[PDB]
Amino acid sequence: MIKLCREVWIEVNLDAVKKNLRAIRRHIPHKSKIMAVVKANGYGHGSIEVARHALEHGASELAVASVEEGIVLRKAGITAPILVLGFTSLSCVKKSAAWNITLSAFQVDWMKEANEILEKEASANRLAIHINVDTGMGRLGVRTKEELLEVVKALKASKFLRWTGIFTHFSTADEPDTTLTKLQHEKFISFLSFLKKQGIELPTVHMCNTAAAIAFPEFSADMIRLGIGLYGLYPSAYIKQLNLVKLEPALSLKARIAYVKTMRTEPRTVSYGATYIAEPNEVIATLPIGYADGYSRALSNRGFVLHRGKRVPVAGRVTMDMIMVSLGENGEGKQGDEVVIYGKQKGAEISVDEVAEMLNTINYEVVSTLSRRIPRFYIRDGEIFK
Amino acid sequence: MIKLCREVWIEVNLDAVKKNLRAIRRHIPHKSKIMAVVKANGYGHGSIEVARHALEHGASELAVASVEEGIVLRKAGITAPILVLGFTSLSCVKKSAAWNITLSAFQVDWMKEANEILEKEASANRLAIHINVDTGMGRLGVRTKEELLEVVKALKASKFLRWTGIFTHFSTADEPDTTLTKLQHEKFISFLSFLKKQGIELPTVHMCNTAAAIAFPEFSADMIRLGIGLYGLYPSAYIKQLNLVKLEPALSLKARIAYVKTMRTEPRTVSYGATYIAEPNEVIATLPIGYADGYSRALSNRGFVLHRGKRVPVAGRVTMDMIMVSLGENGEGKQGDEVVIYGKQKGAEISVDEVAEMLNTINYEVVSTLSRRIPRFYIRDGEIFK
Ligand SMILES: [Cl-]
Ligand SMILES: [Cl-]
Repeated sequence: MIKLCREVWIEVNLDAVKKNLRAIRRHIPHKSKIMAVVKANGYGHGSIEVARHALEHGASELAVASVEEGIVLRKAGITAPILVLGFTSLSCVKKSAAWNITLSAFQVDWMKEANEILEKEASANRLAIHINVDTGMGRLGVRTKEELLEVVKALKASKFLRWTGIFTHFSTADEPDTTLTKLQHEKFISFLSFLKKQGIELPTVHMCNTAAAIAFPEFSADMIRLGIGLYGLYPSAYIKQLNLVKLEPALSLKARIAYVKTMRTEPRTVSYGATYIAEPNEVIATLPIGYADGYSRALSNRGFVLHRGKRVPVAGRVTMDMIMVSLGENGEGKQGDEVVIYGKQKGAEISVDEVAEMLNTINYEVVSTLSRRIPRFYIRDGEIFK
Repeated sequence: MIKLCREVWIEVNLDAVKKNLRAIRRHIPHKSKIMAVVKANGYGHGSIEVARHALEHGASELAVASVEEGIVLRKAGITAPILVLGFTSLSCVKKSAAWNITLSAFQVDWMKEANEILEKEASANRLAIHINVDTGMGRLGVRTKEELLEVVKALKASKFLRWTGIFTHFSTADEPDTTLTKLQHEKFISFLSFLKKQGIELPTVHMCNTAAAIAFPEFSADMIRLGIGLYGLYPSAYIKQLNLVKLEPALSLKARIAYVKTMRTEPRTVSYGATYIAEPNEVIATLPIGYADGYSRALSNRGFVLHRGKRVPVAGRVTMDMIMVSLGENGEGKQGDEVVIYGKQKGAEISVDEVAEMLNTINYEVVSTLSRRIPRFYIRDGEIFK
């Protein structure tokens, strides 16, 4: 089946991914395209297999966080457009042009220098650019009518750059008060009809995320950027309760019990600090997962795992590579039983939203901090591979 | 200097690992050897280059968490003995013997079947084994003197195995109260005099971690296991106060500013949730690090970084790949300045132990969860190389 030295692993279900994409294609306008976002190692799911699969079932472009995340995808064989969403240093202009990665930019002075660099180095390829406008997120991008017009001018004079898009980003589209999201929208559509009254023609316009596409599908324009909804999770509990789109979660996490024993011999202290003392006939089972894997130390004396269809609790402090759980008085368990940490087993479930509520964070962070020393296995059409 | 597309990195100082080993060699009995623990990517510092340095300046053997972590070491040329501290499935018994890796064991059936596997293949390699004795931590190991003699007898009746050590683990050796450390020792020692009064010769014996080698060096026996002290960090505030040994921290985390602007136009909101609203002459700067890199979301509106030798605060919510900081009304700075996240700058310092207190955990978790998409650079004799 699954043969490992240290027995812990992840399963990603690609039949779920393809379903999530169908649901979204069917909600937004027929005219708009889809940009699959696979940065941070596919939100901790694996970037190569998910993008391969998303391009064959509805998406047409991809988005990452850095030039290095994009080069990984070109090396796997992918030929689609790749856009970089953060800031790229001028010292990577020649390399971005060589691998044909699309860059974000928003300053007059960055534009001219990236043009002279490619002018001296012979030429070869032209570097493609998307312009970022800041309408209220306050992170990256240009902020006035007058400033934007200067950038479009410096870009149109540049013979080695090529203009293929313009976008914005909503900071509160997952919240039930829609005031600030409509603010950003008017600011944006106004900036670009100013451009029009100058006789300037526009490329691809994108602005929606998962929450915007579900909640305001009339903002879809040319393209949307689908991220968290690709992996089967909702942006907020608010957006889930709307009940407009049904998604299925793709990831789960599993291990195998490594040792079982009865605590009838003194002393009966468990794990560091001796914060837990067992009873003479309690059964303690040891498991191969720790906080260096991403299972938070905050969960000691507090969390659950699923064994044989039931929740059993964590006993003592979490350690770097191992946790102990209590099977109770006279137990019932054997070396090699399968244990579910996130996901489903028989009747029961422990979901990623539940763990994130317990730790006062969001599902976004619970998945994308799963270590890479854990091996990932993919399910497609019922069968397993890697 | 450094040249990166996304501008964030780690520096590890090997001159400082060297001084740490010296300091520990001085304080323990000159008869005992040192085994260096590099499991979990070398507590987040990188396993390869730290192991090489250690083996060159005082260590004799290594410890890791699993057979996979040991194969990355042999692939870079390291020929020293390597012990696996966790449980290894019978699946990998033949693999362990080919790469010459040492495994822990404490069961009679596991020895029988491990010996069988290598018999049925002839096999010219004998697999080395260390026996784990549980005297008080109840994680793994054997518990009574009766059943440790069956395991000793079985291992001996095994022509394809080889005994090369016997060990235990102190569960509270970094606390003011010494009651339990005294007792585990008493038990472990009487299990050994029990054995010796049987005709049996004993191999290498070890029981000490960083904490117990500082406070109880009369426990050093044949060998110690140096883990956290190697990277320059104290197991507890109580062990540090005893002021018996001097340590120097080995790791820093830095980045470069990607954009800067004055918040003149409206709206002046910053980041997701609009939880921070700027002033019209306030300066706001953007950094390339986030919670998928390992910088906890819990530091939203609460953490600091060092710019030009001063503490600036995080502004608004932490996001997946970027943070935002405030420089004040008319603050000075430009695109490209250097900032320190963990470490020292001009006169100031933000220490790993301070960040750990903010989040109610320990320095072990902070360092060993820094992601692998962040590059590490090494400093030896005051200069650079990756
Ligand atoms: Cl942005
Ligand atoms: Cl142990």
